[PDB]
Amino acid sequence: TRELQSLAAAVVPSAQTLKITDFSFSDFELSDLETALCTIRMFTDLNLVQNFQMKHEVLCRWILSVKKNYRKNVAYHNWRHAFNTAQCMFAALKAGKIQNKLTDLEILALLIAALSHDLDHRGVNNSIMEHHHFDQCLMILNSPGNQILSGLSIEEYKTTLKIIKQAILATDLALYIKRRGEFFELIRKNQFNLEDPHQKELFLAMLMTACDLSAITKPWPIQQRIAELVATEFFDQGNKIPSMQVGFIDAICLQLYEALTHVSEDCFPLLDGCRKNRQKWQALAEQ
Ligand SMILES: COc1ccc2c3c(c(Cc4ccc(Cl)cc4)[nH]c13)CCNC2=O
Ligand SMILES: [Mg+2]
Ligand SMILES: [Zn+2]
Repeated sequence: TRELQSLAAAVVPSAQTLKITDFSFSDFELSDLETALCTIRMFTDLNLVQNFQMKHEVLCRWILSVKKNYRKNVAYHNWRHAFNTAQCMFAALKAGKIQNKLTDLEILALLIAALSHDLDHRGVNNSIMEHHHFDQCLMILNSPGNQILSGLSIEEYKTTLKIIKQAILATDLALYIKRRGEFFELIRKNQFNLEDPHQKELFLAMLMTACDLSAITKPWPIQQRIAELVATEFFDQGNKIPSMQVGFIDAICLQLYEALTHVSEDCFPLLDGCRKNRQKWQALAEQ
């Protein structure tokens, strides 16, 4: 309540002053309260606040519920990873100019899903998990005081909930590797068409995974610090890394950021940043 009062009172600096439109954004210098402000600006500047009549103290309270239900004790899968996933969704919608290709309910759902998609993760060494993450998400969404979708009609609410759930489930990398063949497939034959409801849902999944993974695209000093959190979580349950990093980039990351660059050439900095990191890791791998 002490934290909610400060949060609700504060003025929310512009998207420019917060730097949330940059693919190279980083959160290391922000306090919990500042990521909260960044989050309101994301909602506000996607015009989700007015278009769905969100009340300020509810949105505020909803963000703090989401943040609280990530575990500070987990070195990487925590609020900051979720906050960063949402910042990249924001950036890809704005700077990557993907906003225009989607509808309001899709965008509302993507942002809620990005922020919620790992709720209550306890660490890799501790599609079962994603169903739990969605469960948390919905629970918080229904808590009185946090109900940021209350201004949506029942039909809007039902559509938005379905997309949210699909988007969070899509962050299972096993689901991503199962489905990306089809996605890459349609891009290489210039058959890709967002107006097909199946390809729309497919793209939304792939965009969720690209945001989820996007620490791998950051500028080298930021990305290397994220890598330390990953190594901490995976090893310490709390020489070999450069080749793992190259193996992960090749097996999981590069094609996705390549495909996404075809759907919108303004997402190229994610591909660019991924590429720079691969070469820098490769260099280290050769000792
Ligand atoms: C900047 O790098 C990374 C940024 C983000 C992620 C990841 C992963 C990896 C692979 C890995 C795992 C353990 C170790 Cl020890 C090394 C390498 N690297 C990542 C999987 C975890 N999901 C991620 O969001
Ligand atoms: Mg996850
Ligand atoms: Zn995640």
